[PDB]
Amino acid sequence: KTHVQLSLPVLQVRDVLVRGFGDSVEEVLSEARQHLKDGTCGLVEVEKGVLPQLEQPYVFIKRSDAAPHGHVMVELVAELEGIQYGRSGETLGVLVPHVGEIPVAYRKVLLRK
Repeated sequence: KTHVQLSLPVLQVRDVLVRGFGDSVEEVLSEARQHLKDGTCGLVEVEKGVLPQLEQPYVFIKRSDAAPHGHVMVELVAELEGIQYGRSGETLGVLVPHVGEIPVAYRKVLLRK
Protein backbone atom coordinates (compact mmCIF):
# COMPACT_ATOMS: atom_id res chain seq x y z
CA LYS A 1 0.00 0.00 0.00
CA THR A 2 1.22 3.57 -0.82
CA HIS A 3 -0.43 4.73 2.48
CA VAL A 4 -0.64 3.14 5.98
CA GLN A 5 -3.02 4.12 8.83
CA LEU A 6 -0.99 4.67 12.05
CA SER A 7 -1.86 5.90 15.57
CA LEU A 8 1.30 7.67 16.86
CA PRO A 9 1.86 7.95 20.65
CA VAL A 10 2.33 11.67 21.49
CA LEU A 11 5.26 12.01 23.97
CA GLN A 12 6.22 14.97 26.22
CA VAL A 13 9.72 16.19 25.08
CA ARG A 14 11.20 15.79 28.65
CA ASP A 15 10.12 12.04 28.75
CA VAL A 16 11.86 11.18 25.47
CA LEU A 17 14.84 8.83 26.04
CA VAL A 18 16.15 8.65 22.43
CA ARG A 19 15.98 12.18 21.04
CA GLY A 20 16.63 11.41 17.35
CA PHE A 21 16.96 8.74 14.66
CA GLY A 22 20.65 9.23 13.72
CA ASP A 23 23.32 11.43 12.23
CA SER A 24 22.41 12.17 8.52
CA VAL A 25 19.22 13.36 6.73
CA GLU A 26 19.17 10.05 4.81
CA GLU A 27 19.65 7.95 8.02
CA VAL A 28 16.97 9.80 10.07
CA LEU A 29 14.41 9.48 7.19
CA SER A 30 15.34 5.74 6.83
CA GLU A 31 15.14 5.04 10.60
CA ALA A 32 11.87 7.07 10.98
CA ARG A 33 10.27 5.00 8.14
CA GLN A 34 11.50 1.72 9.74
CA HIS A 35 10.09 2.74 13.23
CA LEU A 36 6.77 3.90 11.68
CA LYS A 37 6.44 0.45 9.99
CA ASP A 38 7.50 -1.40 13.26
CA GLY A 39 5.09 0.66 15.48
CA THR A 40 8.10 1.97 17.49
CA CYS A 41 7.76 5.69 16.51
CA GLY A 42 6.53 8.52 18.78
CA LEU A 43 5.50 12.10 17.96
CA VAL A 44 6.50 15.25 19.90
CA GLU A 45 4.28 18.30 19.22
CA VAL A 46 6.48 21.31 18.36
CA GLU A 47 6.26 24.38 20.64
CA LYS A 48 8.71 27.08 21.83
CA GLY A 49 11.79 25.28 23.25
CA VAL A 50 10.98 21.71 22.07
CA LEU A 51 13.34 21.41 19.04
CA PRO A 52 16.53 22.53 20.91
CA GLN A 53 15.79 19.62 23.39
CA LEU A 54 15.90 17.13 20.44
CA GLU A 55 18.80 15.92 18.24
CA GLN A 56 19.31 17.02 14.60
CA PRO A 57 18.76 15.95 11.98
CA TYR A 58 14.98 16.28 12.80
CA VAL A 59 12.21 14.26 11.08
CA PHE A 60 8.86 16.12 10.82
CA ILE A 61 5.44 14.79 9.83
CA LYS A 62 3.73 17.47 7.70
CA ARG A 63 0.10 17.55 6.43
CA SER A 64 0.16 16.45 2.73
CA ASP A 65 -3.62 17.07 2.06
CA ALA A 66 -6.82 18.83 3.45
CA ALA A 67 -8.46 13.00 6.44
CA PRO A 68 -9.66 9.42 5.70
CA HIS A 69 -11.34 7.67 8.71
CA GLY A 70 -9.98 10.50 11.01
CA HIS A 71 -6.36 9.89 9.76
CA VAL A 72 -4.61 13.12 8.56
CA MET A 73 -2.47 12.45 5.47
CA VAL A 74 1.18 13.28 6.26
CA GLU A 75 4.62 12.89 4.70
CA LEU A 76 8.18 13.02 6.15
CA VAL A 77 10.48 16.10 5.84
CA ALA A 78 13.97 16.11 7.50
CA GLU A 79 15.85 19.24 8.69
CA LEU A 80 19.59 19.82 9.40
CA GLU A 81 21.14 23.27 10.16
CA GLY A 82 18.00 25.07 8.86
CA ILE A 83 17.74 23.13 5.55
CA GLN A 84 14.70 20.86 4.87
CA TYR A 85 14.70 17.81 2.57
CA GLY A 86 11.19 17.67 1.22
CA ARG A 87 8.36 20.14 0.88
CA SER A 88 4.89 19.64 2.47
CA GLY A 89 2.20 21.39 4.60
CA GLU A 90 1.95 22.28 8.32
CA THR A 91 4.05 20.36 10.92
CA LEU A 92 1.99 17.91 13.06
CA GLY A 93 5.19 17.26 15.10
CA VAL A 94 8.71 15.78 15.25
CA LEU A 95 9.21 12.00 15.16
CA VAL A 96 11.38 10.17 17.71
CA PRO A 97 11.98 6.54 18.61
CA HIS A 98 9.41 5.18 21.10
CA VAL A 99 11.04 2.91 23.72
CA GLY A 100 8.12 2.66 26.25
CA GLU A 101 7.49 6.30 27.31
CA ILE A 102 3.83 6.86 28.44
CA PRO A 103 2.03 9.00 25.85
CA VAL A 104 -0.29 11.98 26.63
CA ALA A 105 -2.36 11.28 23.46
CA TYR A 106 -2.48 9.52 20.06
CA ARG A 107 -2.29 11.25 16.63
CA LYS A 108 -4.10 9.25 13.88
CA VAL A 109 -2.20 9.75 10.57
CA LEU A 110 -2.22 8.27 7.04
CA LEU A 111 1.51 7.94 6.12
CA ARG A 112 2.58 8.17 2.45
CA LYS A 113 5.04 5.18 2.49
